[PDB]
Amino acid sequence: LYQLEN
Amino acid sequence: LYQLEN
Amino acid sequence: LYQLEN
Amino acid sequence: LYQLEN
Amino acid sequence: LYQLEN
Amino acid sequence: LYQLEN
Amino acid sequence: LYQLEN
Amino acid sequence: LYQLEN
Repeated sequence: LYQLEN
Repeated sequence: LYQLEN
Repeated sequence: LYQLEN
Repeated sequence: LYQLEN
Repeated sequence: LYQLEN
Repeated sequence: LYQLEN
Repeated sequence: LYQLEN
Repeated sequence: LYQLEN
């Protein structure tokens, strides 16, 4: 799992 | 921006 | 920014 | 687990 | 100006 | 991710 | 100016 | 992470 929020 | 991987 | 890995 | 909040 | 890359 | 606002 | 990288 | 605000 990899998750990025910008 | 929103990015998701699994 | 929010970033998560497992 | 690795987690970064900015 | 607005510029975005991912 | 790279982001520039001017 | 606003600049972000991750 | 690198962030610059001017």
